[PDB]
Amino acid sequence: PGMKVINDPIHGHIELHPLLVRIIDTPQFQRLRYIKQLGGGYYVFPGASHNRFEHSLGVGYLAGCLVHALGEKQPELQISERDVLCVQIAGLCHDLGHGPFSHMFDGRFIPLARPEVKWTHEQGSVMMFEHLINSNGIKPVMEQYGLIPEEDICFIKEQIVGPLLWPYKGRPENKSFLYEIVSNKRNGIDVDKWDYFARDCHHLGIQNNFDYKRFIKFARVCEVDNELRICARDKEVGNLYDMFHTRNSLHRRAYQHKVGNIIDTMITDAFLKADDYIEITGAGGKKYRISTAIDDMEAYTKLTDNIFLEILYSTDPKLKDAREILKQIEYRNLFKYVGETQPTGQIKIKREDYESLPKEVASAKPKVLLDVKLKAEDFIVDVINMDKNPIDHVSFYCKTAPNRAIEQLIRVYCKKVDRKSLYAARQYFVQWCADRNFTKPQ
Amino acid sequence: MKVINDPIHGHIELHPLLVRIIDTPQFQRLRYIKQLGGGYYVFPGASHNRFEHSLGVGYLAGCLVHALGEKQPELQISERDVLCVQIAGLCHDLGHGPFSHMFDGRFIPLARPEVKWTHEQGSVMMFEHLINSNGIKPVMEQYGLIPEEDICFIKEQIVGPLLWPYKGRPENKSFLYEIVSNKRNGIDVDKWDYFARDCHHLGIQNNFDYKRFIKFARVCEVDNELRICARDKEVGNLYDMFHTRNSLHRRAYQHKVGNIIDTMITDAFLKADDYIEITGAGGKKYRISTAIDDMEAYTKLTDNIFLEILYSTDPKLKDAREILKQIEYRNLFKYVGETQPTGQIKIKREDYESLPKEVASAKPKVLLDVKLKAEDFIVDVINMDYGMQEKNPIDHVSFYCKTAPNRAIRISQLLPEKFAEQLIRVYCKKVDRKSLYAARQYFVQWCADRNFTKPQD
Amino acid sequence: MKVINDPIHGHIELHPLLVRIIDTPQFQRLRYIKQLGGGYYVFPGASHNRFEHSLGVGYLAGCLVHALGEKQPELQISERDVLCVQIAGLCHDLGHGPFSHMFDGRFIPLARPEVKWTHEQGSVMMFEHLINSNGIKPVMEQYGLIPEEDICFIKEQIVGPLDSLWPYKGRPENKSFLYEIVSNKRNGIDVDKWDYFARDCHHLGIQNNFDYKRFIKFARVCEVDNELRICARDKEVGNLYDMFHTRNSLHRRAYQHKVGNIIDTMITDAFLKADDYIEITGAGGKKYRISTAIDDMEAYTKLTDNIFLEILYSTDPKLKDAREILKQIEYRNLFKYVGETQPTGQIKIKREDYESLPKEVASAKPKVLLDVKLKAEDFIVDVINMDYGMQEKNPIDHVSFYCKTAPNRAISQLLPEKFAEQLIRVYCKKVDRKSLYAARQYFVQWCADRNFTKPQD
Amino acid sequence: MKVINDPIHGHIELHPLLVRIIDTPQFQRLRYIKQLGGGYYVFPGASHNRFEHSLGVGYLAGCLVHALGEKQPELQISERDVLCVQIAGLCHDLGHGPFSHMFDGRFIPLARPEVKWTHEQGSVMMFEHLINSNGIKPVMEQYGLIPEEDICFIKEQIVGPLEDSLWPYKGRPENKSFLYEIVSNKRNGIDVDKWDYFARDCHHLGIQNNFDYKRFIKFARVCEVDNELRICARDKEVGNLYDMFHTRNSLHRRAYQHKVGNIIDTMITDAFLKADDYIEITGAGGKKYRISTAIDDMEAYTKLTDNIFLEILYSTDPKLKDAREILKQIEYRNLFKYVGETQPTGQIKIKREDYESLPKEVASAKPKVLLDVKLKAEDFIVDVINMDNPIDHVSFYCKTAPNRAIEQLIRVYCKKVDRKSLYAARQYFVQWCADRNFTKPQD
Ligand SMILES: Nc1nc2c(ncn2[C@H]2CC[C@@H](COP(=O)(O)OP(=O)(O)OP(=O)(O)O)O2)c(=O)[nH]1
Ligand SMILES: Nc1nc2c(ncn2[C@H]2CC[C@@H](COP(=O)(O)OP(=O)(O)OP(=O)(O)O)O2)c(=O)[nH]1
Ligand SMILES: Nc1nc2c(ncn2[C@H]2CC[C@@H](COP(=O)(O)OP(=O)(O)OP(=O)(O)O)O2)c(=O)[nH]1
Ligand SMILES: Nc1nc2c(ncn2[C@H]2CC[C@@H](COP(=O)(O)OP(=O)(O)OP(=O)(O)O)O2)c(=O)[nH]1
Ligand SMILES: Nc1nc2c(ncn2[C@H]2CC[C@@H](COP(=O)(O)OP(=O)(O)OP(=O)(O)O)O2)c(=O)[nH]1
Ligand SMILES: Nc1nc2c(ncn2[C@H]2CC[C@@H](COP(=O)(O)OP(=O)(O)OP(=O)(O)O)O2)c(=O)[nH]1
Ligand SMILES: Nc1nc2c(ncn2[C@H]2CC[C@@H](COP(=O)(O)OP(=O)(O)OP(=O)(O)O)O2)c(=O)[nH]1
Ligand SMILES: Nc1nc2c(ncn2[C@H]2CC[C@@H](COP(=O)(O)OP(=O)(O)OP(=O)(O)O)O2)c(=O)[nH]1
Ligand SMILES: [Fe+3]
Ligand SMILES: [Fe+3]
Ligand SMILES: [Fe+3]
Ligand SMILES: [Fe+3]
Ligand SMILES: [Mg+2]
Ligand SMILES: [Mg+2]
Ligand SMILES: [Mg+2]
Ligand SMILES: [Mg+2]
Repeated sequence: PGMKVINDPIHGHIELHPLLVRIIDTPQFQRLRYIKQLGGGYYVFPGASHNRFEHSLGVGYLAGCLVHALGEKQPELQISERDVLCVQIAGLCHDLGHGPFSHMFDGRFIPLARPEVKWTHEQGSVMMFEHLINSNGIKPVMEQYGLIPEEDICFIKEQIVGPLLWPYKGRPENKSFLYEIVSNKRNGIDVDKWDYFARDCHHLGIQNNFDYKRFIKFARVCEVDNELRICARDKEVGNLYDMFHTRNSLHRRAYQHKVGNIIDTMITDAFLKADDYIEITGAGGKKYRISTAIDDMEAYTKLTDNIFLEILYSTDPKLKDAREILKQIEYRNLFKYVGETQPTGQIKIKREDYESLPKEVASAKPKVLLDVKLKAEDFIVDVINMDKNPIDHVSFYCKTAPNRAIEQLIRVYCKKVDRKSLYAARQYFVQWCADRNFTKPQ
Repeated sequence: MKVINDPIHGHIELHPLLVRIIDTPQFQRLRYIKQLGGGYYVFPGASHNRFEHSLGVGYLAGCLVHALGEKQPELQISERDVLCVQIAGLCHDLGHGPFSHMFDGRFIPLARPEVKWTHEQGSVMMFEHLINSNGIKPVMEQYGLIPEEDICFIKEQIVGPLLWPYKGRPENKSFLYEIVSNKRNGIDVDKWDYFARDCHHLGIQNNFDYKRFIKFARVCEVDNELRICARDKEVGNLYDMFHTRNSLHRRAYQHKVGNIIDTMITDAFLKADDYIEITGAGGKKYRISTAIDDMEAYTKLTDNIFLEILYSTDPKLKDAREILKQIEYRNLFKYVGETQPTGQIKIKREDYESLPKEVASAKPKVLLDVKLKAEDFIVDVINMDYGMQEKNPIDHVSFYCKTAPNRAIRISQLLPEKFAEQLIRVYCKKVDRKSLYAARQYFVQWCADRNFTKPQD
Repeated sequence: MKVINDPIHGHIELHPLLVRIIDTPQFQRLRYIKQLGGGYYVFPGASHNRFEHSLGVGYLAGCLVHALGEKQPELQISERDVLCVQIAGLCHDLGHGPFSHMFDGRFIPLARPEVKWTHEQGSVMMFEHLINSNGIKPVMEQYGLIPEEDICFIKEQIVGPLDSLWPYKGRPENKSFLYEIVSNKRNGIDVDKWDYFARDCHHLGIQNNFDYKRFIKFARVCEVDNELRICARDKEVGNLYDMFHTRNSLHRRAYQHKVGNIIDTMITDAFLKADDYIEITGAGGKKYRISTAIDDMEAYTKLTDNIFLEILYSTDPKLKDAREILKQIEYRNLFKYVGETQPTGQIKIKREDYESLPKEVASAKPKVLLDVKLKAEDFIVDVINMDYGMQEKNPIDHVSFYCKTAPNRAISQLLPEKFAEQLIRVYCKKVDRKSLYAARQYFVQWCADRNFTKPQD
Repeated sequence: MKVINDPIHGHIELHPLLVRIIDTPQFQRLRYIKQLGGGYYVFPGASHNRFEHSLGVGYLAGCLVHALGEKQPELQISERDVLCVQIAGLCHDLGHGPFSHMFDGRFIPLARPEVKWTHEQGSVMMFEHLINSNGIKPVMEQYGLIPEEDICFIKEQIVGPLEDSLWPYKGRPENKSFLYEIVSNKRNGIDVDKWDYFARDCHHLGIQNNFDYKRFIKFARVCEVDNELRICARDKEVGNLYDMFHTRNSLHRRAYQHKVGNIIDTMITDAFLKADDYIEITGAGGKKYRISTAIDDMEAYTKLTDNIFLEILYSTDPKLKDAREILKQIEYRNLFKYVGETQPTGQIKIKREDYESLPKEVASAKPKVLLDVKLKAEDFIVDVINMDNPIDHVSFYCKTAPNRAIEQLIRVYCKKVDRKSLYAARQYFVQWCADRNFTKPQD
């Protein structure tokens, strides 16, 4: 069986089964070369040039390592070569659905452009994966290696987006542990996070003391509360604490960076101003816009970070408004940071209300008379989401007896950089916080 | 003063003047040009761009001058000098085009053989455009720079002298010209960065330590010229440098599939060249091969042109697109063989275009079952350093003693052999079993009458 | 199967047999002896003991055989061999005494000039004492070792052969490369040095540019003049140059430290003054003294750095003279430094003459005669050897390299000059301005009369 | 001025006054006491001693005062202050006994339950003894120190206020309050002492340390917080502090709280107790003290170091046979076996005075199904491990507007290693937990 070997800066040599190679070499997979992992992060962190493509190879690699390690150590689990491939394909394809600049796309842009629509890149990954297998005739290739397509493709989608009393149609309840590999949000520990923790740390120059190889050699499937779940050896606990500290550090230092997130709302603002005028040719030659390409995977296949440059380089005076914001990024005249607040206890601010937020802020009236008035378009309101002692939700096992177990941050920016426009914005913002019952700004 | 965190160097502090230069459309362009060109399509970690490389070299440039200045106040290194050395480091790669070395090393030679073009020339041109467009000269004067001398100094550090040849600095500061680009012994801050950075991204170990070497550098008189010298105990570090360089050339820059892919991208650019319009100065329209003539058009020419071609519906570009679609589907030119010009004169850029027809015209002894025209051949010339003959860089490094600084130590089989090479590879665009068989002996016969080495089996 | 975490080597996995040997009074004894002896009284970070160094050498020893055995199966390296190399690594320093090299390099020579003793000899004796006392031989057999072949192999790996006939009884000549692992006296490259270079550096805060992991990765056993020997890959030459400079740095900065050595002679002076009065109970209940404790391993087992505090804390008025010298160390009233000389182009001083030396200094005739004169008891003469009883050799000569394309066959004033020196220093026990002036003149005359080099100012 | 090369801090410069203080039997003593005590028997890199740690803290304390005095000359920081903070840094651990925290944390409570003893108290006593014994007061005066003003300040920095809501410190006025936050800060637990041993313990244990103290010192400022002058961090140095706290948590989890490490420290303690009666240390006036009584006289205590371990191990004396055999069990690596772990239930802390009673409570527990072995109190070891988010108790300041701010673990070991003794000890232990209402031991 002919394997491709890929040298990876994080995992070293990655061997790829011919089936994975066929899936990798499609316009739909190669597309991920053109989407930055951290999006606007790159404009803060010069080392963060990495793309979704290499990350996905990693997740596919690690996904395989874990199933195979489990299968070798516990043959009773009945893990087939068919299972290993399906877990690897899920690992490979879990991010197919991301759009330009990754989380900026499904996390801010689509909510702003089309508030009524519900879209996640996970939903995209399932759609794009379906599009991928159909477009490139993957089903025969699967059958050749013993995969049964209607049976397994379902499994794969479920590993990505979740169940489409045992909710899963792709595998029976006795293999339930397989669903904990690629995406696990019970305890938020999975091969996806293992790759991007190590890979972001590598490109951001942040210290990562978590050893994922250790964790995989010692992973075991044990019965917990009637349920088969992946468990860690008890003395790997110190390792787990290192993982959680690495994750916290990536969030405070990188994902939540004040300038990083500012720049991402600027790229978003430019997309919104370009949305009317940009045409992406989809299936049947129909034309979609940036916000609608998610509706058709053929158009969406051509929607990547390139759209940034398409806007930047364009001559069309209709795109002038979009273009000048991107030029603002280039010249580094950025939105200025007004303040930060949290919603107290309560309910989370929701994506469908994102569009409404700047108008709420501008409609606040601070109690001292202010001689500057600011429109709602003068404001940017940025909703940043986060996800306890995390070690309690991890299940462990003892060596001597295995098979036995033992959040919203809200920032506001102003497009006006002169002092008393900025002074005004501050007053709007503190007042808005007061009457929406948010925490009082520093 | 801005601080930028970098995975190779850690914290890079930037003087306000540098920040002014960096925050321009001409510098930010380098975010959109991959360092290793087609390398990325082989090494998934090699997503890095010219931008971060440039910040790095500007930073290393600064570290080295500053280190010398503190250890040797007699050198009379001014703060004016250090900023100039930093800007040169920062701007040395400004002239790179889409996919870096693919552009000036193959594409331009194929498109416009008559023209002589290096990205270094581009960097000097682009640096001028950056300064004029963004009014940097007043900002230079503000910080104590004299624009007409210092701008010359900076350009000279990049492309060399435009009987002491340099107009930008006198002969007593000559050692400053050894920092950004050193052509004698190839030891400079530019290589230190991309050695460290490429290794970081390729997952190849770099055993050269630049911090050690910078700590111990001195300027000493050697053959009545001021030169940067290494202390004697650094000999081991320099050998590691020369070996890291070899690994990078052999494992990465010369990678067979990587270079095939660079010829596919180039083949795509050529087939797209007539029909693509880039808007330059005075609203004039330029092509990919022509964008080098105007810095305003060239500012808009980056790797993006690959995707512009790939996503395009225009049927005039269908041919360019079909090659780029081939790369995505991973049906690539197939590799015929490799040969070297031993004892003969190495192939020159102006002759690259002619090479495929020589191959198609070879006429092998046996009758062929399939005939191949030159459309079908790709001939790739791979140079370590183009237009440089072979030198042992260890010779041109001067060392100094603990007990006798300020004077060099007076001056093997374990070093890398080859420091400037020419490799000639041939690929065939037809992938069927008997077309390829044809291509091989066309190639073997082609080698024979140019008296190149007989391809190994 | 125990794993022990180490700050230099990370995780060290220990075969049960090694653990069994380690968990004995004779091995745990090494916890109580400082690696650098008096170095600690100058380098506060140098708290490390023989114990952790020995685990390291055991670890590195195992790493190298395994790397050789796995890459070159033709060498037929057995599990029996790997264990024996590990035991040798672990036990090579068993024989060190209180404050390490102070003990066999100075104290014993001064106490018993007649005796020829090395700590390596000690290691052989202590290893024998260890295996007998703790019933290791059955445990050896249990794991596939043949005790009187292997114990012999292990001892020979430590102390050497017990003309040009093959001297080793423990292993045949086709495995000869095994004897190059723990102790290599031809080129001074072995796992012992690797560990303490890295370990001493770590505690002294000195940078270690030698990477042993790399060297082990690339090591091969090849043909050299009839002879099977461990060889380095050609690209590792830079790493070996770094090893030699680190060694030179450690020797110059730490082992030859002025105060460090003054303090070790003070401790020795204390031991001598205490030697008559301290009984250590050995085998058969017989009583041994500090200097005779080397005669019986049961007594020697209880002889560690502890003897320093025993003397210091003692009430016995017999011990007051010894005690007072150790107390002067605490108060930092030390022997004062007179000067340094070398026996260049002369015959080097031998251990059996050490005691005679102060008498020679005190008997020199300095004159112009001075109003102060000194007895021999007022002088301390310190002989500092890089390698004792070893001729000056350049070690890169005697290292063989190999080429990739010829996997098996073997193929410098940028290097340290210095590989075997004798340094002779003189201290004076009297601290007044005029005695000190007198002692200098005695010393300068003594140098002249032995035709050693003239003391500097 | 002497320079000392140190593997953690690089070159450390020592003022002549400090050198005078260092070169005494009372300070040099710390060369003979392991930082991590029994830790060395688990972690071979942990050979470091109190001596080098104290130089470090003396060095860092100085770096911080000097950085403050220079960036804020309005703050009144004199050279007299800088020297006094350095001495406090230098001498803060003078009071540690054999194997450090084993001595004051377990041994002394077991030997003399009635006595209240901390090594910080020792440090103050030993420091007084150091200055008197060696004639340090004149030397202080040469360099501008006033001995009974300053000695008081130095002691206060170490043991805290000696003798409510008034300003408790006599050694410095309240406008110097920030000085008392440098060497020892109980309030928020961030000081030069921890910085040193976090970095030093990590270096010797091979644990990665991401906290950079040098940056933190560069950005430190004194600001007004609630009536009070206090040391503050620049606001986005918050990230550095999180790394410090992660290092602290890791060191407690991987090292200080290590199972075998602590077990061996109870074995050393058990040997000391059985040796206590018979060992004589000569104190002042030729008076003889015991291991446990040496804390009562600093001249005796001066000669009490890790050496006492070997004195026992090497002794021929048959009264010491019991002590010697325990230490021999350590050497042969036959160790007390781990029975279980529990935590006391809400609020209540087991107190040092009651430690002795704990093995007898356990042994007197009535496990309810009856078992074939009975165990004495001497068969049990009860080990109480005390813990020394945190960002809320740190005060920060803004760059643009500085001046203004923005449990217990209980383990049980059994000394008899035969299998069914262990089954028994387990049942004694689970039951003891039950009727003292501690958390139920995991299975
Ligand atoms: N100016 C600039 N900074 C960069 C770039 N890439 C990374 N950085 C680093 C430097 C600081 C950080 C962002 O700095 P900004 O220029 O956004 O500074 P700011 O915080 O918006 O403005 P200010 O510093 O005035 O508050 O990211 C770049 O291309 N230009
Ligand atoms: N700025 C921003 N960051 C986000 C958003 N959602 C998540 N992040 C941060 C938190 C984690 C990090 C990566 O997200 P995931 O944990 O989903 O990892 P991923 O591999 O990128 O996502 P997935 O595999 O689900 O596509 O990015 C968002 O909407 N906006
Ligand atoms: N197939 C493939 N390989 C990749 C990719 N990215 C990196 N690589 C690595 C693995 C193999 C190497 C390129 O080799 P190819 O797969 O093109 O193989 P080839 O030698 O050209 O043809 P073949 O092996 O089919 O005979 O680079 C990718 O997207 N697809
Ligand atoms: N594919 C390809 N690679 C090249 C060519 N010329 C050089 N290379 C390889 C060998 C070294 C590396 C570039 O080294 P340079 O010293 O030119 O460094 P650079 O930073 O890329 O360019 P600059 O000289 O402008 O700094 O890329 C070429 O024409 N084509
Ligand atoms: N004084 C002293 N120095 C130490 C100690 N530990 C390490 N050192 C370093 C500092 C200097 C070196 C020993 O130098 P000494 O002060 O003993 O000798 P010196 O340098 O000639 O000092 P001086 O000229 O004052 O006598 O070792 C210590 O405990 N006391
Ligand atoms: N002070 C002193 N230093 C010595 C003497 N002999 C050697 N040294 C220095 C030079 C090297 C360093 C260690 O020497 P070794 O190579 O013997 O190494 P070791 O590991 O200490 O002992 P062994 O050879 O038994 O392993 O100590 C001596 O007699 N006195
Ligand atoms: N045996 C032994 N282990 C050591 C030494 N130094 C460090 N270690 C490490 C290796 C294992 C770790 C724990 O010690 P042990 O394994 O002896 O104790 P344990 O693990 O509780 O005993 P066990 O697992 O055999 O019941 O300590 C040493 O000198 N001897
Ligand atoms: N075994 C044991 N460890 C302890 C005890 N108290 C604290 N520890 C651990 C946790 C932190 C580490 C050092 O604590 P300290 O903050 O006291 O630091 P120190 O330098 O050792 O002592 P000091 O407070 O006098 O400076 O030792 C104890 O009572 N027993
Ligand atoms: Fe992902
Ligand atoms: Fe460059
Ligand atoms: Fe050794
Ligand atoms: Fe302390
Ligand atoms: Mg291939
Ligand atoms: Mg900024
Ligand atoms: Mg164990
Ligand atoms: Mg001295």
